[PDB]
Amino acid sequence: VEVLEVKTGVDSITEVECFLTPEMGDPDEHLRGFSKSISISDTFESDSPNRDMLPCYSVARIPLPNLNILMWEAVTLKTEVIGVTSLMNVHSNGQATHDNGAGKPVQGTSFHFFSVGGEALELQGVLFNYRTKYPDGTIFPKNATVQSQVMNTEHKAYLDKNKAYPVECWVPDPTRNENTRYFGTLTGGENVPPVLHITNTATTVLLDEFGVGPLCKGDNLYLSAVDVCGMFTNRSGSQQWRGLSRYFKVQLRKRRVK
Amino acid sequence: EVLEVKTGVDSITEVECFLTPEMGDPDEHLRGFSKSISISDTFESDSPNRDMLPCYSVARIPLPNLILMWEAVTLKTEVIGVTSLMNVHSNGQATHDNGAGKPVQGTSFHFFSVGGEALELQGVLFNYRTKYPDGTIFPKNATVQSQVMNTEHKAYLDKNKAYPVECWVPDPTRNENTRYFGTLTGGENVPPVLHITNTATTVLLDEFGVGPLCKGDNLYLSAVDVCGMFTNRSGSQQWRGLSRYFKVQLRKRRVK
Amino acid sequence: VEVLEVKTGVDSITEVECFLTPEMGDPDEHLRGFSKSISISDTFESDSPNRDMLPCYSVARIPLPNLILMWEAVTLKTEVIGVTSLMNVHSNGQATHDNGAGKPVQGTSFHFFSVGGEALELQGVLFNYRTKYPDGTIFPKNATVQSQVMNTEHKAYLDKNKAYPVECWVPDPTRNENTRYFGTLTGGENVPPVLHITNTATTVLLDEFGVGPLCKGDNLYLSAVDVCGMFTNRSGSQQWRGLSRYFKVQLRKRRVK
Amino acid sequence: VEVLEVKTGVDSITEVECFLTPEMGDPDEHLRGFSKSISISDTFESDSPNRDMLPCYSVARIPLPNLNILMWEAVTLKTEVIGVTSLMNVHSNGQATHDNGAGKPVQGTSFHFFSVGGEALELQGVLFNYRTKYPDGTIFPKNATVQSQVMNTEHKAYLDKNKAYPVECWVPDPTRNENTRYFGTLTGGENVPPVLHITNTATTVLLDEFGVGPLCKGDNLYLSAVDVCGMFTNRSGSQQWRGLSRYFKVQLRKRRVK
Amino acid sequence: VEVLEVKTGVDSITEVECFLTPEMGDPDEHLRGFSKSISISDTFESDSPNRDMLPCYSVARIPLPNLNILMWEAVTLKTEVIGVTSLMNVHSNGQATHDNGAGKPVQGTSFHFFSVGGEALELQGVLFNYRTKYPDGTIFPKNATVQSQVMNTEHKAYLDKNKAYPVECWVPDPTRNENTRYFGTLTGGENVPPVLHITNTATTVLLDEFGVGPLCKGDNLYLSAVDVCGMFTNRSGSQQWRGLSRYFKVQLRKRRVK
Ligand SMILES: CC(=O)N[C@H]1[C@H]([C@H](O)[C@H](O)CO)O[C@@](O)(C(=O)O)C[C@@H]1O
Ligand SMILES: CC(=O)N[C@H]1[C@H]([C@H](O)[C@H](O)CO)O[C@@](O)(C(=O)O)C[C@@H]1O
Ligand SMILES: CC(=O)N[C@H]1[C@H]([C@H](O)[C@H](O)CO)O[C@@](O)(C(=O)O)C[C@@H]1O
Ligand SMILES: [K+]
Ligand SMILES: [K+]
Ligand SMILES: [K+]
Repeated sequence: VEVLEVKTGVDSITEVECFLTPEMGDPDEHLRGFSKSISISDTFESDSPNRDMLPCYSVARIPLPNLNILMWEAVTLKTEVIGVTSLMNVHSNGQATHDNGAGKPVQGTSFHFFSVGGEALELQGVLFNYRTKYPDGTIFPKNATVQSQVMNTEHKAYLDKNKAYPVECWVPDPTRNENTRYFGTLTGGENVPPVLHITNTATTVLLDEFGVGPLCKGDNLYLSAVDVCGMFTNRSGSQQWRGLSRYFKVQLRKRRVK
Repeated sequence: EVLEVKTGVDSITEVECFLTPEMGDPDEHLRGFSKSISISDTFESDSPNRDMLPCYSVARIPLPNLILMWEAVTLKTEVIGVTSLMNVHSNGQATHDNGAGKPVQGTSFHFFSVGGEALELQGVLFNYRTKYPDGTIFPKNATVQSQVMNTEHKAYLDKNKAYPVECWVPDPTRNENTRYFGTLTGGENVPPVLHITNTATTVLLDEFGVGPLCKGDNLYLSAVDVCGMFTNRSGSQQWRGLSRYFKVQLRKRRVK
Repeated sequence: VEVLEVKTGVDSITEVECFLTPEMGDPDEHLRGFSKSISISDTFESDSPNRDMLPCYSVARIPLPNLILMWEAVTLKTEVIGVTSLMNVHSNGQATHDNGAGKPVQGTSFHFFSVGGEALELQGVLFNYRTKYPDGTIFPKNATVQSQVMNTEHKAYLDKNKAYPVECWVPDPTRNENTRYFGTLTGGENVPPVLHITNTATTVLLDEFGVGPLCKGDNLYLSAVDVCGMFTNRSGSQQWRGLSRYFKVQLRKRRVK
Repeated sequence: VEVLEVKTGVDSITEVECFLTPEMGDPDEHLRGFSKSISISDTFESDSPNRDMLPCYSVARIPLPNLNILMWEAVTLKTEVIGVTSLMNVHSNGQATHDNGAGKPVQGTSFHFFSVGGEALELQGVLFNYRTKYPDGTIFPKNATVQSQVMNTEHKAYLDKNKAYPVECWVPDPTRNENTRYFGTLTGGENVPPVLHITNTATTVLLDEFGVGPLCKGDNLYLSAVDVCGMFTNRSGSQQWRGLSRYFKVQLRKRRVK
Repeated sequence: VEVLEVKTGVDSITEVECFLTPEMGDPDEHLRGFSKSISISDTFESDSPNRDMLPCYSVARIPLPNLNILMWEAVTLKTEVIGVTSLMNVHSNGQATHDNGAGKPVQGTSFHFFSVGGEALELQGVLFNYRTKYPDGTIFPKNATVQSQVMNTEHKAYLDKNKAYPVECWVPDPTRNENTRYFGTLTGGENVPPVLHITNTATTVLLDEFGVGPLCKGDNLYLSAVDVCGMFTNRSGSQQWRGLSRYFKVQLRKRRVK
């Protein structure tokens, strides 16, 4: 792909705007945005998480206006987590911080992640415990060995399906993703406070050091996200992951390629 | 069609004010506080009383009567009364035997916006089965999808003491004519960190050099400043809020 | 006043250097820099703190060389003096755990300073409007429930030492055009003090038009609060601990009409 | 070396891309990336850690295209920790946060370190306790004295072997390392949260204040890392170090020297 | 003195490189870098710390090449705490974090300080408790009064001797020190985590707003430091300060003065 000039004229720019909903596991008809309560295996080899207990990566493939060689080039992103204030509900059968106190808020381990590319996000598998038995309906690292706990280059995938790729098994592959820009933060620890900023005044530029943004193959834009905000603690002490949706607004321009 | 800025004597004005918090005000002595928080016995029976729910604050400020429109260019803002949180002697729960009272701390939301029309809101519910109380304006026809995103839940922040903080956020798909800024810091032991200074200015211009344009010569200011919770001797906890200062500089802009 | 040109020449600059001591309550002859130990009221309505339990704003009015020309404050260097004293964890403190060192000063802090050409202007805000503030302090009068969020009756000048309780008053953002102020409240009973010292950091006091505070009557006003946190005694009782603040201000002569 | 001009043209640049795996101790065939459970000596004089309980520095010597005077000059680095999301496995034989709660995540003391150089990283030994008996198979400060607890200039070494130099005994020698760029952060304390950021948009420039990067002696590039993320607590309360792999991508150019 | 031009030519620059060891109290022949265990007086009045329980400021006076009017002007500083990874020894007579856990790492109150000057650092005394009895062998504020607890201007000194000036009763005097640059941070609290960064890529410029660095009177450079990293808790629960050495590299140039 030899990248040539940007087209100008009213015809030459478009914008994509949407929200990606979280895929936390949704253990029943009332619990969209939550996982199943977390249970702990008695040994590493008996770790066998249920599908509804595992947060997964969210992905949307967004069709763009048909171009054909011109390709749509992603230039800027505005993004934010939607519903941050819902975490102020400390009255809905939570565990009291102390006698007569309010409910404990969502807190603990979080992962906030987003990416914009001209093709599916490329993944590398890394396992906390290579003996974990991942459940039917998920897509997970296969032929796992003990080396999979640090780096096994067999574990390559594309984030090409929703509700499928568990967050804990997969990360962006830094050896690939030439045509994607990704950003993520893991903040670990059972008592970590969510710190969630919102504003409509912040923009991320998606251009690389050569002035080129992701180029959308087949006129498809790929957006991916994870927003595990922490865990909700019920009155009983049981804990569930809670996630939130992520807003994306991407500005694209037409670029000629050879 | 946004054209040139007017210059000269007549061409600039300034709005200054304070927005008071709306934390619930459970009796005649408790302005700035919510009712003590109670916890539902089950998830599906969540039913908070009105005076236990902090709400968004809003003020519509009339501007000098003027096509010209007032354009909001700069903002200075801060929380007013930060030091009041040093009152650790007013029947609080002692940190330990013979200790001082626990200060206000825990989950906070600090938010402000400036716009030329009402802030546009999107509803998101922690629990879609929460029964919100009479006197509040809340997401209607809630479904389980309301827990992550239900696009039916659209509203305007057009009334005080009405829109609960926990149900609503700025709608990022709208608000083209508003600039908003907010931070949620969650967790029961989070410390308030509150900065004051008269030397900091936020510029409200967009990337094209245009600020919010004030329709009908009105400026919209919105805020939430839930600072955390106060813990009483008994262990019961109430939200505590503070007022927010706004100073906005505006200039006359021609529009076609 | 029209602000005209800065005067130049050897004669045209001056410098003020001083320290402001903290006013934490000083409950006896050995406890300068500390408050009285904190007591908690039995009911919310009966809150009635003693004067020696209430830290106050510090202020100094500094006379400048006699001079229309006015002295214009241009820069500030400032820092908290005696930060290392907080390493004394061996003086009648409460042990962190069995056999452990004493708990250091920690918890709620307020660090504040201002430089102006007239007294700092204050606005009152009350945690609890039914608090009975003690004789010898200057506090918001005619308090109502609105005073818990905003009652514009409560206006004052920081014009006296050992008088204006920190917990009652903040800088009035609707005034103070001729002062620059800066403060941080860090609340919570376990927050760690984080105190930086250096002689290499300068704050510029000029506004967006390039004009600094202009000293009316050739007086410079400096104000400070440095409540570093609470010291916990062996018994568990807790006292506020404050420290002094250094100020160095550079000033220049400015013509006005 | 007198440093002269940079060569230009198609042939004048090369890139190195790889991952360094962590060397945390690997106490059995299922625990790659973990140390042995930590045990505590009764006294300073009886401190005698086993080899599998001691994380070590990772190092790779990467041969570069043969040049001969020209040398490869390292100019930029992209790096990130691989597998950050694996730390969201809070269901695999971990100690519950509280009754009925999720497993505690990896947390506590961490050391994140990386270096890029034109020769081996130079190390200086500093011991917490000079009377520690370091185990067979490790390379550790020899002839330790009480002065070794603060600075004993005898303890000089090169990071020239994997699985050998314990992290707790050695630091980069600030008095040397003119031909290396190193960066590290120790965050100590039993409850500190991991905060791990990932993105493919961040580059570190390796040039010094004269515009000169590490110069690769004998056409070898040396990459070194430690990423001790914290400790994993199992259900019994025992704690093990957990580490992760680090990705490196280094761009190099040819430089003439005299 | 009037500061005139900088000298140029290869003769005109010099460099000082050294390390300053910590002086934490060194309670016996095996505990270099540690204080004595910390004990607590029953009253303010009875506060009487042992010499070996009191960390002190470190100082080195470094002779420079003889000049004579020319003076050496200090222009840049690179500095680093040496041995940060030693704090990963959590297996040496430490108190377990919980049953079967690892040892508690060094944590709690820290003071990290350094200065570079052309004369001795000027100190001002401030006492936590003016009735504290400072021990024989230390140099402390004399004629203390209750005003010494906030500011007593009688308490002036020069940092002109090692193992002498206790950290807790002296600070840099901001009313003096025109010919020194100093930097320090106190982080207080019993559980605060050490956060220690190391790199050889960071330089501090020592020039003031007029482009003039410290001028070395009598061809002597003064380096001062404190690096109290926190406290080590042994198995009994007793606590000792732990310090580390600090590296300095200072670049100087010849300046003419009148
Ligand atoms: C948000 C919610 O629904 N919480 C409820 C949970 C979850 O439904 C399940 O744990 C999901 O797996 O179930 C409980 O029996 C429990 O574990 O204490 C009651 C609790 O009120
Ligand atoms: C600030 C305040 O008023 N605190 C009081 C509260 C609140 O009035 C209610 O909780 C409001 O809902 O009532 C108490 O009975 C309580 O809960 O312990 C006594 C306490 O002193
Ligand atoms: C630093 C100090 O002086 N501590 C003493 C305090 C204070 O003098 C008062 O609390 C001031 O109000 O008084 C005690 O009775 C206490 O409260 O435990 C004894 C303690 O030794
Ligand atoms: K690649
Ligand atoms: K839009
Ligand atoms: K060197």
